[PDB]
This record gives sequence, structure tokens and C-alpha cells, in this order.
Amino acid sequence: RLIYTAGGYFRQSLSYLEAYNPSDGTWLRLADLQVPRSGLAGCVVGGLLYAVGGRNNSPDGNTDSSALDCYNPMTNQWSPCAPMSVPRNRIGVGVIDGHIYAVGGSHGCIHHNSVERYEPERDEWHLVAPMLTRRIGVGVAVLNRLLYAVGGFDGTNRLNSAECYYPERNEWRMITAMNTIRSGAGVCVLHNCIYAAGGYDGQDQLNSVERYDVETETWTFVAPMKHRRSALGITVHQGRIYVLGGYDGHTFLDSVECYDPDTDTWSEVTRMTSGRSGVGVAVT
Ligand SMILES: CCn1nnc2c(C)c([C@@H](CC(=O)O)c3ccc4c(c3)CN(C(=O)c3ccccc3)CC4)ccc21
Repeated sequence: RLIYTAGGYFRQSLSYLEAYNPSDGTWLRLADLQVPRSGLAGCVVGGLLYAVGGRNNSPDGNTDSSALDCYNPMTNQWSPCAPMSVPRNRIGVGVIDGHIYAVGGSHGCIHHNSVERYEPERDEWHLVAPMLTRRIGVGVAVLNRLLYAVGGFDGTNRLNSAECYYPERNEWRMITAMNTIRSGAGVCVLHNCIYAAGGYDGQDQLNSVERYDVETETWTFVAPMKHRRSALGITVHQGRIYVLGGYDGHTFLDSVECYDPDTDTWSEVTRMTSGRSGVGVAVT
């Protein structure tokens, strides 16, 4: 399985789709997105890569995207799907039982607290219960068939709070807040724990990383990354966390760090073909 990185931003929204093979250390250049996208989120359902939301910030215009596009690795083709009810720039995405949940995001200056769910076998979006907080740049993690939305930006303050969505009950419940305010951080699930890495606390870009244990209801710092990163791509591949690119306050990073939970260590493993931030990343 490969680590796919779709879109991104560097002076403008990008159309790149590249894939990393963690065993051979090789990079693949695949079919470009039809529309350049930054601030999107990626996910995989049924071996198909999906690109949700974001926007195309160009030197000629700026349009937030309600689009859903699905890349087929066997055909190397992007195909458009049913758009969402609203444009969702800086979106969070999670997958439960084959359904793509789209969390928060912004449309111009409107910061969403609404959530919609996509059925791939019917090409249809449907609104579910809205979150208790408006969140853009929110991280999303699926654990125990529950959906966790972590941090983000509510329109006035960057958030350290987090809430949990219960699909069978269609309700949100606030959980323990993190130790650090994080917007545009990398949120993933590794070994029954929710990891949150990097982000932006309103003043600086962070290198700190904390993980949440569902049963202790406590956030715990772990070893920090070698680079400060915000708006980074994150995913899990064979028991290790990979973070890609991001913004460090000066440069757009091309570094790719790898976190091993057994030794609690971050190690640079590769570099992308160019620096970028706000990418959509998924594994298939
Ligand atoms: C500049 C200070 N700075 N440094 N870090 C910042 C972050 C994370 C944000 C948030 C918004 C906010 O928290 O109000 C935010 C969250 C998600 C996305 C973007 C921005 C825009 N994203 C970009 O590609 C991008 C481009 C350039 C720089 C950073 C990110 C992708 C998606 C804003 C401001 C921040």
C-alpha cells in the first residue's frame, strides 16, 4: 500500500497527486487533480481515494470548494462525485462503516458546525447532527466506530477543545480538552489512541505532539517532531505515523517525519518533490 498526497499549497493551490512507497522509498507521480485544491482532506473507502472540500486560491481568484472527487488507482483517473451541501474549506474528514463524514470547514467567512455524510454506493450527501462548536482546520479521528473532532478554529479563537460524535445516537458530546491549542494540526489514530501533532496556537507553529487515551480521558505529550508544522498531512502506515509538509512560519516544508511508538522517536525518512502545505493524505 502507498501513501498518497493530493493537492496542497505553495504560493497557490496545487494539482499534484503523488504517492510514497515506504518500503522502496520511491515516489510516484500520478494523475493531476482536475481542479487545484488546498486545505482539503483525503480518505480511502473501498480502495478508492477521495478528495473532499478545500479551495483553489489562485493569483486570479479564490473559490471555496464543495466538490468531492474520487481517484481510482487501477485506472489512474479522477472522477467527480456528488458535491456537498456547502463549500468546506479547511475541512476535516473521517470514515465510519464505509461512509465519509465531512466535518466543519469554512465558506468564505462562514465557519461551519454542520456535518454531512456521504454514501459511496448511492453518490448522496446527507446532513447529520451538527457539532457543538464551529471548527475550521479541525482534525478528525475515528476510534471504536466513534468520530472525534479535535481542535480547530471557531472564527474568533483557536481551539483546544474536542467533541465526540455517536453515529447510532446522532449526538455530539464534549470530551477532555487538550493541553495545547491546535489549529491545522495532524490528527490520526494509532494503537487505540488519538494522536494530535503540530498545529498553530494563534502565535507560533508547534512541534509538540500529544495523544489521548479514551479510557483515562487524559491527553499526554509524547516526543515532539523535529520540525514545527501547521497545516500538515498525517496518516498511519504499518504502525507508524507519517507527517508530510506543512508550514513552519517561514518555509513550506518538504520534510517527511516518521514516528515510531515503540521507541517514541521521530525520524526524517524522505522529502517530497517540493514543499507544500494543506495536503490531503490517505493510504491504500
Ligand atoms: C500564517 C500563520 N498560520 N500558521 N499556521 C496557521 C494555520 C494552521 C491557520 C489555520 C486557520 C486558523 O487557524 O485560523 C489554517 C488551518 C488549515 C488550513 C489553513 C489554515 C490554510 N492551509 C494552508 O495550506 C496554509 C497556507 C499557508 C500557511 C499555513 C497554512 C491549509 C488548511 C491559519 C494561520 C496560520
